[PDB]
Amino acid sequence: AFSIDDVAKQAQSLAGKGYETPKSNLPSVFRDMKYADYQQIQFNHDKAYWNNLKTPFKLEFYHQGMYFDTPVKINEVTATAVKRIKYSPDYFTFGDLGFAGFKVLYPINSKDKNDEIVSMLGASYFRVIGAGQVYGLSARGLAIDTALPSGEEFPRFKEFWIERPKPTDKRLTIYALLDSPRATGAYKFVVMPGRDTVVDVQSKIYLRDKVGKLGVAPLTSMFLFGPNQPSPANNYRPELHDSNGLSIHAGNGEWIWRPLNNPKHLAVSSFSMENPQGFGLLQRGRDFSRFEDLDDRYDLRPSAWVTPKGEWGKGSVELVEIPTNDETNNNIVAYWTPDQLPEPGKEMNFKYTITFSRDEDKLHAPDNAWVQQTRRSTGDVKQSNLIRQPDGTIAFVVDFTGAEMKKLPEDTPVTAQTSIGDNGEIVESTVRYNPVTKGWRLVMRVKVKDAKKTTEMRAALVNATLSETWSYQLPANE
Amino acid sequence: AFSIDDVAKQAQSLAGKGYETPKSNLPSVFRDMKYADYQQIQFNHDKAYWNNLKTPFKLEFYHQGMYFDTPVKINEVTATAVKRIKYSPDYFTFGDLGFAGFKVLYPINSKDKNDEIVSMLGASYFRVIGAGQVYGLSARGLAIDTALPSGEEFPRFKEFWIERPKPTDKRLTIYALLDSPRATGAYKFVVMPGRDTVVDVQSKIYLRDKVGKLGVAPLTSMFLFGPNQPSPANNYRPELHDSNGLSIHAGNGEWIWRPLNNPKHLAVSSFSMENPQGFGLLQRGRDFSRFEDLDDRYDLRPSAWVTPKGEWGKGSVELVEIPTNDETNNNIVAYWTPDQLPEPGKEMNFKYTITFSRDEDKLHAPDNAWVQQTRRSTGDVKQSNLIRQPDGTIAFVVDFTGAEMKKLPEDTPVTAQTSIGDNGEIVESTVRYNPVTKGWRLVMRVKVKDAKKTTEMRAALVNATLSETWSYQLPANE
Ligand SMILES: OC[C@H]1O[C@@H](O[C@H]2[C@H](O[C@H]3[C@H](O[C@H]4[C@H](O[C@H]5[C@H](O[C@H]6[C@H](O[C@H]7[C@H](O[C@H]8[C@H](O[C@H]9[C@H](O[C@H]%10[C@H](O[C@H]%11[C@H](O[C@H]%12[C@H](O[C@H]%13[C@H](O[C@H]%14[C@H](O[C@H]%15[C@H](O[C@@H]%16[C@@H](O)[C@H](O)[C@@H](CO)O[C@H]%16O)O[C@H](CO)[C@@H](O)[C@@H]%15O)O[C@H](CO)[C@@H](O)[C@@H]%14O)O[C@H](CO)[C@@H](O)[C@@H]%13O)O[C@H](CO)[C@@H](O)[C@@H]%12O)O[C@H](CO)[C@@H](O)[C@@H]%11O)O[C@H](CO)[C@@H](O)[C@@H]%10O)O[C@H](CO)[C@@H](O)[C@@H]9O)O[C@H](CO)[C@@H](O)[C@@H]8O)O[C@H](CO)[C@@H](O)[C@@H]7O)O[C@H](CO)[C@@H](O)[C@@H]6O)O[C@H](CO)[C@@H](O)[C@@H]5O)O[C@H](CO)[C@@H](O)[C@@H]4O)O[C@H](CO)[C@@H](O)[C@@H]3O)O[C@H](CO)[C@@H](O)[C@@H]2O)[C@H](O)[C@@H](O)[C@@H]1O
Ligand SMILES: OC[C@H]1O[C@@H](O[C@H]2[C@H](O[C@H]3[C@H](O[C@H]4[C@H](O[C@H]5[C@H](O[C@H]6[C@H](O[C@H]7[C@H](O[C@H]8[C@H](O[C@H]9[C@H](O[C@H]%10[C@H](O[C@H]%11[C@H](O[C@H]%12[C@H](O[C@H]%13[C@H](O[C@H]%14[C@H](O[C@H]%15[C@H](O[C@@H]%16[C@@H](O)[C@H](O)[C@@H](CO)O[C@H]%16O)O[C@H](CO)[C@@H](O)[C@@H]%15O)O[C@H](CO)[C@@H](O)[C@@H]%14O)O[C@H](CO)[C@@H](O)[C@@H]%13O)O[C@H](CO)[C@@H](O)[C@@H]%12O)O[C@H](CO)[C@@H](O)[C@@H]%11O)O[C@H](CO)[C@@H](O)[C@@H]%10O)O[C@H](CO)[C@@H](O)[C@@H]9O)O[C@H](CO)[C@@H](O)[C@@H]8O)O[C@H](CO)[C@@H](O)[C@@H]7O)O[C@H](CO)[C@@H](O)[C@@H]6O)O[C@H](CO)[C@@H](O)[C@@H]5O)O[C@H](CO)[C@@H](O)[C@@H]4O)O[C@H](CO)[C@@H](O)[C@@H]3O)O[C@H](CO)[C@@H](O)[C@@H]2O)[C@H](O)[C@@H](O)[C@@H]1O
Repeated sequence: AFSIDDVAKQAQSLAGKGYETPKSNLPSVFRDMKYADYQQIQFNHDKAYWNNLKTPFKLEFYHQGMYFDTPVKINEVTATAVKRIKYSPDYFTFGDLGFAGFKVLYPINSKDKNDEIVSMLGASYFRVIGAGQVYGLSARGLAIDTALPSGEEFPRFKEFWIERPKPTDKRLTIYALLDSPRATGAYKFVVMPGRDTVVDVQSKIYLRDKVGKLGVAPLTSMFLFGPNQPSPANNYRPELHDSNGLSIHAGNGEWIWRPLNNPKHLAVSSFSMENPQGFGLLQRGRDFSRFEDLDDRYDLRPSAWVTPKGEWGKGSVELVEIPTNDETNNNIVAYWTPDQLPEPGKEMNFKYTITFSRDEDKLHAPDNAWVQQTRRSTGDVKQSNLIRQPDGTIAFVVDFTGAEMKKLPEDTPVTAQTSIGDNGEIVESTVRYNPVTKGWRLVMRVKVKDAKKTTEMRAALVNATLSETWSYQLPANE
Repeated sequence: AFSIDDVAKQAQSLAGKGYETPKSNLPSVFRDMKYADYQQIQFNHDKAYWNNLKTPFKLEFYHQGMYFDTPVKINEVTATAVKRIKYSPDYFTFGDLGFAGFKVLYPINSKDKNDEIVSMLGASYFRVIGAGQVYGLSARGLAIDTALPSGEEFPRFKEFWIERPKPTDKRLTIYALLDSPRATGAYKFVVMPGRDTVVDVQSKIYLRDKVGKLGVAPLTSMFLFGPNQPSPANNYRPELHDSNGLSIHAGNGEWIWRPLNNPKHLAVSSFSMENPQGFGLLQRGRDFSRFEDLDDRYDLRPSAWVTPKGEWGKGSVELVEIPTNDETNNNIVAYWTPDQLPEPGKEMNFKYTITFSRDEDKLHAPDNAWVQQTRRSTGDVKQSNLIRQPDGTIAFVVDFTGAEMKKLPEDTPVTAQTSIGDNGEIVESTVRYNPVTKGWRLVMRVKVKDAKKTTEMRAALVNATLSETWSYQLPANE
């Protein structure tokens, strides 16, 4: 009955007309709120949608506040009707504005507890979690001109339709209409809560005008510090980040792992390929000892893996790393950016799944080893007297692990194929067996010729390829 | 037949005569050796003592080299004889000097592998390990004038007698004669290899002249950096130390835990008491993730716990912390120093056990919680906008755990009784439940008034005492 086509015709139609700028009529008392103040507004769980039905799903809504200062329209779809969900203040306690966004609840952790699984709130952003997870990185519907000096353009999901589920349904269907100065689109999301929460996405996109850069299936995260770039000041937390790497499964079948930085200057990195097999911002390594944060539980925050359905043609998986002095800034972005876009008006179809998981092993081929961690260190040489003498190099300790690598005999003759750009020199490239992890450790020591330039390096473990490619960048002014 | 009395009469007799300075006739080629060079000398395992007997014990010997440049005499005791073990170069390959010291082998880890359990080498030092352990901290027979500006005096074990074991014996008996400018002594060690290796010690000590300070049952270790005092430079190792705290079981029954520092200036700390119940340099926290060192395995290095037999009267358990830029210096010392020593010639009896273990829980009363770790951090206040704003305080995150604490209901109302010296002010003293550890976490934030003075603080968890006392010192110029 109702389908993506219904929403695509609105999108098609919006693309053919001048963009209408949303206008805020939000009172100052709400717009001026900071996060802590925004908490004063809570939803009345007695008024949650589907409270009268035998579904484990429920729908709750956000009030406008902070920079969430334009309304979105929300519709329920039934077998027989599309019904606007009417706004009311009586959905909230505060101790015709319109909803800011919505969330979905489901007993994903405990049978008699309705826990959040999806949050759609801000622009075209959503956050998703599976069982035992805590909200971390975000996804968007679309990105336009991300990292361009001209200024990024942020689409919004301005309207939603949410199908009322049947009592036995284990998935939830959501449609969204996207509008942005130079683009519109129609989105069908099928959400499947589980150990992982999986989101099936179909999109239909239309430019209203030409753009510098489109970013398809965007992910947005945060990296403040980690063992590859330790906290400049003492912190009880060894690490702080919603993600620690970009994993790519290339067109050509190579696995690439780019550990994240919090750089001094904006860094955009393009992995140019044809027909990407997948990409994800991953949180690899979940021992609580790596984080020690009892409030935000970064150890419990998901990885997100994007899997295209079909051939996305020629473009790049692009990473954006933004300087931040704190964790409140989303300083990591990843997307697919097509090399060539169509003329305005012409429809682009993108189909993909997003998997939100804490099983990074499952987000990787079992016959291909992967980097558990990248530890930076002062490069040294142990003297005859056992004193470790610094020699001016930087050292990277890169531990590989894997479902198949953890199985290999200790005596397996593993070596490293490495490379470095011109601003750097590899002094040492050693591989040894790690009997604690059943994996293999690479130690790479490098001299930087000019600290004021970027240095890029690559490494993989081979017998005679066993591992993904560690693709590391050492930011200028590090 | 043979007993400690045999050795005590030699000791008694040496104390009544002028001290004879040992003389080195070691060739330059050996004295000039650094550790790596000293390795060139290996013992011929075919010539190990007791190779002709049905004992799991074996005895091997060290060649002189480095600063091990005076001989020690070694004797075997049998039922019928004391026999000098004759020196020979044919005990070694090099690819009448006399032995430098000896080691004991035993199948403590694997049934057909003779692994080291005891090393007696250098002055009056020995190192001991149980099953699955790697050599770490040391013990001595005695310490004299440790940390005194006049200069420490180092006794040596100049002669040893080692009882030949019966085939079924699970212990080994060793006697040693101690000589030092101003003191002599006789030592019986009974070594019991196990999961822990336990050393039963009887000593008889005689001063040849008055001394500034005697140190009974000394332990010697090393602390380079840890989470309470993180590596000033990037290191892949989160921590590096053979020990991370002094545990005291006081005369009065209090448990005290003093986390170690690598200070900028010599720090001596005295815990004055009567009838100490025990003390030990402990390595608390053995996840490999804390160390990451595959060469030296600090995670596998023992704790040593000293248990007096009898009442040692009035004195102090004393800790000495020495500045070091590297791990090769033994910059941690602990001992019992009597308040009052007898006149020279008069015999002092000290009986005690040393337990070398990796079960720190077993080195502590089950009804008393203990500090798993002390993490230093920049003190901050989270703002309304979730940004953590530094306020100029230093924060200590102190996690408690325990066989009984891990059992307590989460809702148990645990609070902290704390205190600080005059150079400091406690701004925050918070206790929360740690659901990952089943323990409780203390966060203490303090302002230092003068960074150029030492600051001391104490804290314990109480219901209405649950924990040992965390006795922390913040070194001047930290
Ligand atoms: O019944 C029974 C019982 O119960 C109980 O209880 C219980 C429970 O239960 C319950 C349940 O619960 C649940 C839970 O809950 C919880 C909660 O939760 C929640 C959550 O919260 C959280 C939070 O979150 C938050 C967030 O955060 C985040 C973030 O991120 C984010 C973001 O934000 C941001 C932003 O963004 C934006 C964007 O941006 C972009 C950009 O752009 C920009 C630009 O930029 C540029 C640059 O520039 C720069 C700037 O910016 C700056 O400013 C400067 C200065 O500095 O700098 C510079 O540089 O530049 C560059 C170069 O040049 C460029 O390129 C760029 O562009 O800028 C501009 C300016 O100029 C601007 O404007 C713009 O914007 O860009 C970039 C690039 O591209 C990118 O990347 C970015 O992105 O933008 C856009 C457009 O516009 C927008 O839209 C956005 O917004 O930004 C800012 C700045 O800008 C910042 O600030 C921020 O931050 O956002 C987004 C969107 O929205 C998102 O997505 C994201 O996420 O951050 C971080 C990262 O970084 C992360 O990490 C975080 O997380 O945030 C937001 C806002 O604010 C909010 O909204 C939220 O909220 O978080 C925290 C922390 O972490 C945590 O803690 C929390 O938690 O949330 C959610 C939502 O999301 C909700 O839903 C939830 O609810 O919480 C609470 C506390 O509070 C608690 O309490 C609770 O619990 O949960 C769980 C899970 O987890 C579950 O499971 C559960 O279930 O619930 C239910 C329902 O309700 C009920 O029923 C129940 O009850 O449970 C539990 C468990 O189990 C238990 O325990 C309990 O017990 C009770 O009590 C009783 O009674 C009962 O009985
Ligand atoms: O058969 C089958 C198969 O097998 C195979 O193989 C296998 C195997 O098997 C086998 C077995 O094996 C085994 C193993 O083995 C191994 C080995 O092992 C070994 C070991 O080694 C190790 C090492 O060790 C070493 C050591 O080290 C250590 C150290 O410590 C020590 C010490 O040292 C030090 C010194 O000390 C001294 C003292 O000092 C004191 C002081 O005083 C001083 C003064 O001071 C002052 C100050 O001042 C300062 C100065 O000093 C400076 O200089 C400056 C400048 O800077 O500064 C300043 O400041 O001041 C202050 C304030 O003012 C004051 O207070 C002070 O006083 O000064 C002066 C000057 O002026 C001076 O003079 C003086 O001295 O004081 C303080 C205070 O009180 C104190 O504390 C201190 O103490 O002093 C004294 C008197 O004089 C002396 O005596 C001493 O010496 O010092 C120096 C400086 O001074 C330094 O440098 C040094 O370092 O020492 C002591 C004594 O001796 C001891 O006790 C200790 O320990 O260090 C650290 C700490 O720190 C530690 O940690 C370490 O450890 O060292 C030594 C010397 O050098 C040597 O001797 C040794 O050796 O270590 C390393 C590292 O860690 C390691 O790595 C190694 O390992 O050793 C042992 C012995 O001990 C032996 O025995 C053994 O053997 O190793 C190798 C490698 O190499 C390997 O390879 C092997 O493996 O083991 C295990 C266990 O672990 C076992 O289990 C096993 O069994 O064996 C058998 C038999 O042989 C056979 O049979 C078999 O075969 O097994 C394995 C496992 O299972 C496997 O894997 C394999 O495979 C094969 O191959 C095949 O073929 C076959 O088939």
